[PDB]
Amino acid sequence: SSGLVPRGSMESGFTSKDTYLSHFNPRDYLEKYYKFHSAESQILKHLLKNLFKIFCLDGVKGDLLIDIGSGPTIYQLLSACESFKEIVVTDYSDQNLQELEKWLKAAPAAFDWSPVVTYVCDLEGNRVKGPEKEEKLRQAVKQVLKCDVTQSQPLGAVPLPPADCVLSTLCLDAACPDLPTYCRALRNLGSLLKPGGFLVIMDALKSSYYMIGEQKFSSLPLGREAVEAAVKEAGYTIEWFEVISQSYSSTMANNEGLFSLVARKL
Ligand SMILES: Nc1ncnc2c1ncn2[C@@H]1O[C@H](CSCC[C@H](N)C(=O)O)[C@@H](O)[C@H]1O
Ligand SMILES: CN1Cc2cccc3c2N(CCC3)C1=N
Repeated sequence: SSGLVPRGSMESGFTSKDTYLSHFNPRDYLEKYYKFHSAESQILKHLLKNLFKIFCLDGVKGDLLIDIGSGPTIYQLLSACESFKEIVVTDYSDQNLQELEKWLKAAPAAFDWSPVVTYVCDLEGNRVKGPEKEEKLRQAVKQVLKCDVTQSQPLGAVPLPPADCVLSTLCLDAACPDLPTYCRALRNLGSLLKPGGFLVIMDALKSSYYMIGEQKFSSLPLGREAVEAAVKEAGYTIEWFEVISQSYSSTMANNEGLFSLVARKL
């Protein structure tokens, strides 16, 4: 369908799961949004300050954190590895999981997160340097699993203890074709959480597509209200909800800002 409509969406209107296994390139994605005063860096700086505030300034701590739809990225776990003993990274895409495993073993061919790590280190008061912080995160990531938000058991039949937190960054908008699927995916992740467990979500507002170069992928256009309502219906109580008006470059997405939320599983 070239560029009229997102890839894998001609039939259903939304990018199909197998499009993420076939046309999602981890290296390309990382080079597009995570190299670094672009729109992409300003959003990543906001994302990092929010994760720093949630995990380090606020009481978002425990033993196990599960990251849902991690992709090939690790920026979302930097501040979290300070409050959680264990972290499980998950994604639907095996090529994404392989990119994480390169980084986990500090393979020379893995993506360089050094600028991002230095930035989280400066935010955190410079108690440690970049290489020390990287090793603490690497040591905290205990599992790298296959994930599928649309399944009642998202991690398949992998026995895991109940988690104290479930973090999901820029995944749910890309994975859920409508509000009922979005609500059901929030219920599915709740099955991984202890009662009173934390749900941390950060995603785009009113975006119908996002790009990896010239490959167009679907996004669920959500407003502030629809996210609030779907989170509440899924069995959660919102602790806090933030909305930034900052959007990605016009050549990469049509988002009208982003949101951050901390909710509690009822
Ligand atoms: N049904 C599904 N279940 C779980 N993850 C899914 C999914 N469909 C798509 N995804 C994943 O959702 C991600 C969207 S990109 C988000 C990457 C990363 N967390 C970040 O913040 O940059 C992709 O890595 C894709 O593989
Ligand atoms: C890094 N980006 C930019 C982006 C921009 C607008 C919408 C969406 C995204 N997503 C996935 C979720 C949907 C990403 N992963």
